[PDB]
Amino acid sequence: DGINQSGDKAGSTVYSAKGTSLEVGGRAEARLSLKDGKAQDNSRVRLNFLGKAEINDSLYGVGFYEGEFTTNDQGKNASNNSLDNRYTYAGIGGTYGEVTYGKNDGALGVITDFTDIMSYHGNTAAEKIAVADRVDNMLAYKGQFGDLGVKASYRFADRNAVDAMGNVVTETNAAKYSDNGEDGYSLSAIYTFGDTGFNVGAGYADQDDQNEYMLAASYRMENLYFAGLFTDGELAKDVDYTGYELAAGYKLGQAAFTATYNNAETAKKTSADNFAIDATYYFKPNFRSYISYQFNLLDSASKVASEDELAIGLRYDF
Amino acid sequence: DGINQSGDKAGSTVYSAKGTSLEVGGRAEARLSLKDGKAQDNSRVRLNFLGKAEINDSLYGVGFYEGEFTTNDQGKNASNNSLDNRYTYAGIGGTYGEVTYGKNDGALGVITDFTDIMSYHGNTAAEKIAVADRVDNMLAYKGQFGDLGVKASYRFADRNAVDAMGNVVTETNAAKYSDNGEDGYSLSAIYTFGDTGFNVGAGYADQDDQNEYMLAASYRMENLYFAGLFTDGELAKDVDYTGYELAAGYKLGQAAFTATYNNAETAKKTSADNFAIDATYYFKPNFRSYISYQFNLLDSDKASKVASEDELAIGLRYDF
Amino acid sequence: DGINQSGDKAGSTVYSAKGTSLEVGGRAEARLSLKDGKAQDNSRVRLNFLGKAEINDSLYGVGFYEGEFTTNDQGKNASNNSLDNRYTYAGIGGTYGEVTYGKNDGALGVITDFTDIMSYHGNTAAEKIAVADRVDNMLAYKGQFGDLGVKASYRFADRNAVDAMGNVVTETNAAKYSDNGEDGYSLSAIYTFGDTGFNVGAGYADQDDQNEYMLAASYRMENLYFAGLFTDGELAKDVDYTGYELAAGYKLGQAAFTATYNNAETAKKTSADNFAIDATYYFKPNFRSYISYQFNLLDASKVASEDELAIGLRYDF
Repeated sequence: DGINQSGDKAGSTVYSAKGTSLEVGGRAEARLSLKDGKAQDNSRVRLNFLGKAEINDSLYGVGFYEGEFTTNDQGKNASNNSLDNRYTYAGIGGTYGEVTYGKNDGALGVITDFTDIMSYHGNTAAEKIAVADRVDNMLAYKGQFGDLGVKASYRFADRNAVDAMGNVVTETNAAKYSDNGEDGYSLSAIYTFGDTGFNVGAGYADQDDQNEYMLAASYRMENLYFAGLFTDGELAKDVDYTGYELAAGYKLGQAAFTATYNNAETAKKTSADNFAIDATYYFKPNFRSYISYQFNLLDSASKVASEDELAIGLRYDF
Repeated sequence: DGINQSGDKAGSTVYSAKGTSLEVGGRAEARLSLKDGKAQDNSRVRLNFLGKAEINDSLYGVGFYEGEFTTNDQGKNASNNSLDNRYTYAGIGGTYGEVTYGKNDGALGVITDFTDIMSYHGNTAAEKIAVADRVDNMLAYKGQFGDLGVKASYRFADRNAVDAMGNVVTETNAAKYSDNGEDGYSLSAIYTFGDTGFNVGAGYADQDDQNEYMLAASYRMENLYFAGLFTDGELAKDVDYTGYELAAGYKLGQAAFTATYNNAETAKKTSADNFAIDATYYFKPNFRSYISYQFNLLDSDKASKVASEDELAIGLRYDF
Repeated sequence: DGINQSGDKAGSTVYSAKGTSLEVGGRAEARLSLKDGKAQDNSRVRLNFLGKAEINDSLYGVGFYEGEFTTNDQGKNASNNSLDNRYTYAGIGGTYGEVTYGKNDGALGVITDFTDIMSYHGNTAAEKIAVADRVDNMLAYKGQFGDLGVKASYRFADRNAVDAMGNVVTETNAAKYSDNGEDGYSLSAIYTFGDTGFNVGAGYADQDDQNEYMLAASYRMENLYFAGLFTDGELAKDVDYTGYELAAGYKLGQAAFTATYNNAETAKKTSADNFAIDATYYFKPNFRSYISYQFNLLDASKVASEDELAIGLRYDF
């Protein structure tokens, strides 16, 4: 929402009665991708259901689901069984923040959000490890204390069943329970400096052989926005990752224009090097069109890995 | 909707404010199929979500999703992951019609609608190629100007990633992008002769090695409906297709009765020859029952025993 | 679902006009399972849609869908295509009860509901064969006539297409239609004894080489509840199954406390032996938390005998 143009918007209230509400939201987002003059339909629908029940003025319960649905006809009127259950959680919140269990966001998304401002492109050099991103078996916390926003998460290792040598098997055939070692945590903080338009952010995450930190800053004036983000860590034992993003935005009437630069290195070789620009027209707050171009600055990476991309989108938010 | 009894009904408005509306629709449709005395559960649920944002009095935006959900227990309380994302589109519309991108109908369904009036059977001799039917990677247009309805669609070929010999592979193993050559288009027009009861329609489509035209006409007056449909084309290199449908319908009170004859030939051999009849009772606009029988006129001189079998269907349909 | 805590609650009316209504229901149910100190995310969402069209005072139609959605990331932000279409039916009801076709409950769940009162655990020694449980290609009936509740179902065998030697093949290759022999039926009765707080229940089912009956009784009085359930039958040719279950419940304010003993024997070997206890707190009718512990008394693999702690938070849509 807002400057994070690709993010979900709040849904429509379909039931409300007695501090209890049901909001149905999501989107129908038509997306045409053009690479080497060849089209791919990257359209997606999301459907989401957010229930909130006020328990008292200090406390509320929440439930949330979101699914994403796509097609891949390849030229036939095919049956398309493409579903991703993006979110499945319940939680409790109040004046001291909100805590959930189930698949939900970890702490670093609101840091990557400093530079993730484009309708389609961008966010290519800010890889989030699972516990920092969105993942199940996870306790997720968010709170806002004046000008300070904090998020945190803690993921449990997933239970599995193993034989007497440690091979993973069906429970019926197992000798004992073990786990996959995929416990982890994430933490972030954002400080908004009053009404100045200046925000800073930082965070960290760790999960088995993966770890990272992030630093960001942004400055918002009346119709202009600037931001930078830095990520550094390991994606595996002896696989370094470092990424940098810059973002700029300008708003003119109902239109928003953005540009980003994204550069990442994986194992000390460049893995992303993108300059992208876009334009997004808001007819209404829930109906928009956009056009975006990614200059892919990798070159002879493979031919396919170095191709530029044009994207054209029409987005309706439920 | 309406005379196209198997089609969706408009949904229920659940939200309407600030120039935005949300309609939730779909169906829960219980369907027992009996062939050679043997029962198959053909029940299906649809759920759909239609969003409309009024921009000004001659402009609006739309978003639409429809999913179909079924079971196939085969005698066990099974876990059933059966989903078909039937429609996923967004569009912009207004005085000059509506255009969408994403999986949506092409132009010929409104032509097949002339004879596709039964609750379960019919529509067996009017095959639509993908771009004419419903398919993704497609821009789809529809407009109604007085008594003239027009539709058009254009589908792009799908990009793929290939190796040095053109075999489709993952993007990491690929030498280059290519495409599948599945571009195409469709077009149609329907003229409704105001209150006379007469309608005429035609259309055309073309996609890769397939093409077809359709012609149709109908008469509706005072609870009676008659129609005919002709389709002719090619479904592949060296595979002609010609189909004929006739339809008649009668509405009495809350009941609707229909009959269709459908005859198709594929590569100059009869591939469908069906006479079907049905009765549908509308308890309420969104709750109905029906019974239907298809007399399959194919026989052992032209088709296998299974391909030649008749079908009884019994349904109960609730529309959300 | 009242005392049957793990069951669905009625949904929220999003549309209502002229005796036609649409309810959107379901849950978002966060569930952490801990065994031998190791955690599993058993969280689930349900989404459901119930349409009802009053036709007259004594007649209505219904349509229902429910899906269940889960994740299994295993430590990655995975794409999760996990969907179970639990219910897909339409029906007609009124004075003489309600009849449906499409995937819906058979007759025995209202009997297992005598002791299936826990938030998470319980219902481990009351196996229901498909026709008695929930399955498609089935006609389902329910009706209440004063203090007598009845349910019944009949399942057709599923048609298939076979070659000339009986092997299942695709229709285009087939010689004839056949079926898989999965026809079956179920029946059950519950009698409420007037104003006494006592109910008794019985039912039975049969489907191919599986059959069973169940007997149950319950007492409900003044924030307390007790019940028993017995199940006996066959899960396959020469494969016996016997189960029993005891349950107790106590309600104090917004809190409900339950305990169950469940013991089942499959082919004359103990296959479930569980004592569970829990506590559920209803903050609001549609938001609850719970905690539950299952003492697994089997000691036969180490894994098969492990206890479980569950913690839940449940939002009902």
